[PDB]
Amino acid sequence: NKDLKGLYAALLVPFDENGQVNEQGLKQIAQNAIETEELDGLYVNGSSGENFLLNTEQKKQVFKVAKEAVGDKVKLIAQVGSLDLNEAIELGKYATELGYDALSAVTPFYYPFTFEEIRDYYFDIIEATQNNMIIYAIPDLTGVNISIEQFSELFNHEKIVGVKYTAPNFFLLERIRKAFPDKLILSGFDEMLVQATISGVDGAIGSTYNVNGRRARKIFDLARQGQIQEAYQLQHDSNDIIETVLSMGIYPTLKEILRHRGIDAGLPKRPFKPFNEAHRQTLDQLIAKYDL
Amino acid sequence: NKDLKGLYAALLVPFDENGQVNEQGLKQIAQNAIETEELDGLYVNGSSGENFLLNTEQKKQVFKVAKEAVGDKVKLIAQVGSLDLNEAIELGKYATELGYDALSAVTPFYYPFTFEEIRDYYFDIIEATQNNMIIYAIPDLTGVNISIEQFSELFNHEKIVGVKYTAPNFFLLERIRKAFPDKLILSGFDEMLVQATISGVDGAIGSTYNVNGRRARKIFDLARQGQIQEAYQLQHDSNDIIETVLSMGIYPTLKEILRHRGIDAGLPKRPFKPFNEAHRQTLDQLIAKYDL
Amino acid sequence: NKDLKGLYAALLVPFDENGQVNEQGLKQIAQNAIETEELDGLYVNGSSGENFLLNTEQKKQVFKVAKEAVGDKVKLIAQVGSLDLNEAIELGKYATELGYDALSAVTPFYYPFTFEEIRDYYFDIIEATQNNMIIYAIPDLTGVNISIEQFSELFNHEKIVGVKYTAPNFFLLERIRKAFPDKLILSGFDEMLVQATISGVDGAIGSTYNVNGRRARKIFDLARQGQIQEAYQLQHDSNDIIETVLSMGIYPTLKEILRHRGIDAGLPKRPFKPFNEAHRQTLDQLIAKYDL
Amino acid sequence: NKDLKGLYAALLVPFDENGQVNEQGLKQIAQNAIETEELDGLYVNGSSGENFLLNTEQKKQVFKVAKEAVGDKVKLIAQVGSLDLNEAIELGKYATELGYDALSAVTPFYYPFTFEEIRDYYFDIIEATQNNMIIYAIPDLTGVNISIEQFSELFNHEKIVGVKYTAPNFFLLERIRKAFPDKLILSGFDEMLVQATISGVDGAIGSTYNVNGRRARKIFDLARQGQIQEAYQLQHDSNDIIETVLSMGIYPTLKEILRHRGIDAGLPKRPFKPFNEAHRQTLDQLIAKYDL
Repeated sequence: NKDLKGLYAALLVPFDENGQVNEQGLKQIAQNAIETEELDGLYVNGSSGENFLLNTEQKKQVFKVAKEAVGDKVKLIAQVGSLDLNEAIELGKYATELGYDALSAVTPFYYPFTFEEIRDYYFDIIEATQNNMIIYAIPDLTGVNISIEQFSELFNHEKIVGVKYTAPNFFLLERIRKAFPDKLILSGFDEMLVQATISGVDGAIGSTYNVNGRRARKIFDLARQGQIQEAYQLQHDSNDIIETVLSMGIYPTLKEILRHRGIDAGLPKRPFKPFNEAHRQTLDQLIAKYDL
Repeated sequence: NKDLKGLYAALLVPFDENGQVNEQGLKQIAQNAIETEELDGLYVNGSSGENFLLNTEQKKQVFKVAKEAVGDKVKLIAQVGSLDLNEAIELGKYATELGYDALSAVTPFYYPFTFEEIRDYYFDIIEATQNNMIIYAIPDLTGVNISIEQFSELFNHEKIVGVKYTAPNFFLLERIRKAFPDKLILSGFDEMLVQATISGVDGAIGSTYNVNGRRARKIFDLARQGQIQEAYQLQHDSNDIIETVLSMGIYPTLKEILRHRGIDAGLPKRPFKPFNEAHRQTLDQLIAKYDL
Repeated sequence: NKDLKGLYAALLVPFDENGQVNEQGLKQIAQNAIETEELDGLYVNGSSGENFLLNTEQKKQVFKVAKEAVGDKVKLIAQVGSLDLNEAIELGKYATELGYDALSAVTPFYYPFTFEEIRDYYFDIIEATQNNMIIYAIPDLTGVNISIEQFSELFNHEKIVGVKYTAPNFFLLERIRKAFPDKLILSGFDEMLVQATISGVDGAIGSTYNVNGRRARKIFDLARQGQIQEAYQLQHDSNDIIETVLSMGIYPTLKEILRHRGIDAGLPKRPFKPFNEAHRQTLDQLIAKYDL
Repeated sequence: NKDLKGLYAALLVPFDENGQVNEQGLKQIAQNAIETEELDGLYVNGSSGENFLLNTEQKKQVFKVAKEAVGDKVKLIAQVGSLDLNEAIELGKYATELGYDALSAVTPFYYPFTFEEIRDYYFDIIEATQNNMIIYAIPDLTGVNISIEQFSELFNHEKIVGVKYTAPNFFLLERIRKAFPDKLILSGFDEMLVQATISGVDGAIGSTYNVNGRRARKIFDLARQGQIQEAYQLQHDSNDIIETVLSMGIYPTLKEILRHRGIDAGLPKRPFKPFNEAHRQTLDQLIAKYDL
């Protein structure tokens, strides 16, 4: 189907005081990512969208608004993973009908599922939706680790087309790239983009690309073209930004940067707290220093 | 109302092949807990009830059925914690509306929430429900650790009446016990009941009490009367059982123990797979050994 | 052949500013644990003795001074474990020569040894020494965890008479006590002595019994006599002490309590820093409160 | 003085059946690293030298034999870190007098030293030796983590010239490179050399360069030349070798690969077990496939 390599924004969502989606701001955020940050597509309802704090209706809300906001050319991946498999299937079917290019699903978490149970969860969504599937691996949030041998068993499925690799190890990533030459690998750690690039990833998905998407493009392009010294310098600059927002509370902070541009970025969904104003001056300095 | 001390069944839920609640079997399980296992109350929609695999209306269904199933002598605690705080509030209101004696909520997880975000999560649920709140602490599933200092901040609130302590450390438990002499402490590791008891807990909530609740009672009572060696022998026995069902897959195995009694214990909710019949002979050996 | 049941001080060692052993003060510390604290034996060259900071000759020093300072009635376990197996065996022979009742050896650490390698380490020391051996398990320091099955393989060997169980898990402790009902279990966490005792340990080894040995005996004895309410109260008091000394830097602080008694308790060995005098006032208040 | 950038073999040590150094084989292994594998220097008595299994006499023996077996032009770094700070300084004194260009010291481990205790461990060794110091950061074995803030504190010292970075995190590596441009960074993860190179390290130290030195050099040079696709394929090849030796027990297996060359590579030091002959055919296939 539609080519899915490239650079994606992990779509952020604006909320009102009652934890309701602000659909107008969400549209602005979608359009900022594509038209301003010049990104290839959106990764919708991932963790950085505050997805797992939402109800099924709101997730459908987000899928709709993001879909309608961007042109046909834009690549869309739908994170549909949930602790409720029936919900996952319901969302997978919904997005698929909305015209999303692939589904993605976080590894089942909370409970100590066996690999067998984690495997058949992917298989059960694929069988129900019949859309392509991208493994969403994020061990730092889930405590779930996937080995090469387990990837082998997963990638043996034709409709499991790739992995959103949001794990820090570059030994594993190298192993995965070599063991699976013809599968899609999108890296998920923004602060290691340049290393992921030269380790041969096919693209990247990231929340910071909502505000830093054009440096990310440069990093990606330059490293592939051999201009690695310049790519690393821009990685230096991007890590200045990443380290700073991480210290302030990443989702509210990124959205506050987005607010600066005239976007109705709203609030985080409770129990996340709003941006702490004690960081405001340090934040304004950042936006100024890096033109954000 | 009722005071909350005593021994609780962490209520197991029977499902069918489509992950929908088996009301009839559920009611049966609730009654096994009170009549056969002679327990004091039910902990409903906890981790052991496969609660985090459920959707909102299913969780309401489990609350309603459980309450219909037991008489008014029975204590009922409603676990309503959720990554969606709005859902937590809605469930809390509903459970309080049904007459549940108290609410409980797991510590917000998945995301790396700050403690103050965790704190105000409980404070918000309490403000909206005006029912008592029991902190559900289970670090082995959430990765969240609560310190003594942080407990002090939680327990300062008058409607945070106690904690479901599903944590393995007996130094921290002792420290909590001493520091909050008038708060409710219910231990959560069935396999360390005798130690928890002699550490002054006010009772316990456990999934294995669904099939081993008479032994748990004697462990608790005998321990409190200084008949320690007999209590500990019973712990020896209970841990044979707990170890075995852990090794087999605890939720489906406990329910298969119940199915042996004539109860319609149904199936686990996927991605949990049914009991592996390969464990059958070893399960049967256990049931006959300890007369379960 | 000496029954090795009982309560032991983990012998602290006093150093001068050049990290040389103070034999005068070390004798004072040894005799304090036996005469003043009325303990059953000494555990010599364990972790709390800053053993893994010493060279071979210093270890032999300590072994010598401790054995000479106590009566023939006094029990003596010699920790000889070392990453250098040649050194472990040499200290093994030395200590046995002096007439230590048993040897004890930490699980090999730093390198990711296989259990087989760890196992054959214990067996080799036994071969070379022909003395009894107590397994020293302290997973919090070594990062090494022994399974119930691995213990079976260690306790199979005939000179492995027991385990210094310096780990917090009372499920595993219970399983070990049931599987190996003839074996010696000495518990190692001072702050859970009462839980350990009712879990059927045969004794305890503790650094804080150098200054709180009298309460330790009462907890142990009262618990084994079924007076668990009084036993647990004393554990409250003791955990006040143990928490305080932990917060201050346990080795230098325990030796500063000892200095209070008129013992030449010297300094820690660098890179440990001396007692921080910002803590003096709070340490005086603790000593005064519990009459240490 | 000497320009310490470049590629080093982390020198392997051959032992006999009694854990004693094979001096002849040791000279051969040294000469292999420099003349056959064409490396720039030796990192002597590091973890891979099985250093922490040695006594003080043995570590000196290894320092001397390695120095005299190689040329004046060969860069020599002596790892003198130890839990015994007195031993560290005695070895640092010994290695400086023999002519070693720099010292290197593992972070103090086992005991939970504060950072200040760690910081001044380095300062003390430096003071007593006056030689240049390279921080040895290897969290996988020590369990010690050094923050950027903490690194800045260490790098204030003029004699602390850099770090052997043996941690997997490329965010922190990038942050350290950015913050300390004029400090030496040698990476310690052989399987991630190509990512380390584009992250601007000054060189690398590795155990596997004893058998794969030429590929290492090529990766390093190619990646810096911008030829990153060719450098990455060599990393693929290199990680086939690294993965295999790791799966068979890396120190025994690396020296068996040397023994294939006609080197008296001897045995590992117990508690390490020799190479398992079950792996021989797989090892022979690796040797033939990569011409080792």
